Amino acid sequence: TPAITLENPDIKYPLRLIDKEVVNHDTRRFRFALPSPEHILGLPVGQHIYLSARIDGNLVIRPYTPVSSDDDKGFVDLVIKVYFKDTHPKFPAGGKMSQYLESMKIGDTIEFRGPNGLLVYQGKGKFAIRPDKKSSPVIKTVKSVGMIAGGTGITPMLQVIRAIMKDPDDHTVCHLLFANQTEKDILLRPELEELRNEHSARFKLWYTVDRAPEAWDYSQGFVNEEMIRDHLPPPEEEPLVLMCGPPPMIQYACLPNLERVGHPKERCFAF
Ligand SMILES: Cc1cc2nc3c(=O)[nH]c(=O)nc-3n(C[C@H](O)[C@H](O)[C@H](O)COP(=O)(O)OP(=O)(O)OC[C@H]3O[C@@H](n4cnc5c(N)ncnc54)[C@H](O)[C@@H]3O)c2cc1C
Repeated sequence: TPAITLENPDIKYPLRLIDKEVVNHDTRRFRFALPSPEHILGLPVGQHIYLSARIDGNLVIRPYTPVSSDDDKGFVDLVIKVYFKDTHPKFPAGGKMSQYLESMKIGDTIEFRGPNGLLVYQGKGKFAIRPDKKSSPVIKTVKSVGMIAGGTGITPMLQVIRAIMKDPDDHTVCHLLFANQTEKDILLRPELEELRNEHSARFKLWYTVDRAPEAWDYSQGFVNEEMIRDHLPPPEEEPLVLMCGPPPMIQYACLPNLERVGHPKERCFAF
């Protein structure tokens, strides 16, 4: 089996930026070389890495979920939204790590660490979820999984979706509700729709956008009760519901509406 990059979560591994690609107006794909062309990252499905750097004199550490997998040898791909300065009146300085990444030249390095996270997908509907960092995982096996993602929150979902569809004996059905500001902000749409086309029995896909185009067949607005009722499995199926998005999306749009529909807190997990 392949050499593993992340052997110890307490250790930092400097990886070299080798390629970069524009995804949309504010988002890019960054490809980093692993320690050798035959290495894999070593990242259990459901977990993430952290990038860290000293940026303008302060320590900055942020979590990312690669869009690559442990089937990929020799590289790791991150899809990252850049929060530019001088753009948002509420955040004139923009974002620290994302702008740092955007400023990197091919050949520059940045430290990776991992794997981390309370949730690990063990395949065939089986999730190992620690209540917190000091407790044993609770092993929950479900027939279906609800997923609510906003913006870059798609990456933890996509990692799980891909892991499932890869295994023809994994009968778990994923229902994704993916929220973004506008149509052009729907990250990884071609990948998601390719998955839908190939795995429609196991992958249900729905979008909402804050602001919708004229020709729009999906939903519009923040996540609401109707969207959760119509686009996630019903509470009676006892699915796990995973969420990843901006804090107010989780707090105000997801949780109260999950409760209205009848999904218990015990079934819900926020990345
Ligand atoms: C499990 C997990 C996986 C993640 N995976 C990814 C991923 O694959 N790709 C990815 O890009 N991110 C991912 N994130 C988010 C990531 O960790 C950071 O939060 C993000 O990159 C921003 O960090 P920052 O240092 O650049 O910005 P920060 O300095 O921390 O400040 C940014 C925050 O302030 C606000 N802000 C600042 N500038 C602007 C602006 N111009 N417009 C709008 N809002 C602004 C935003 O709320 C933003 O979140 C993931 C998070 C988690 C928890």
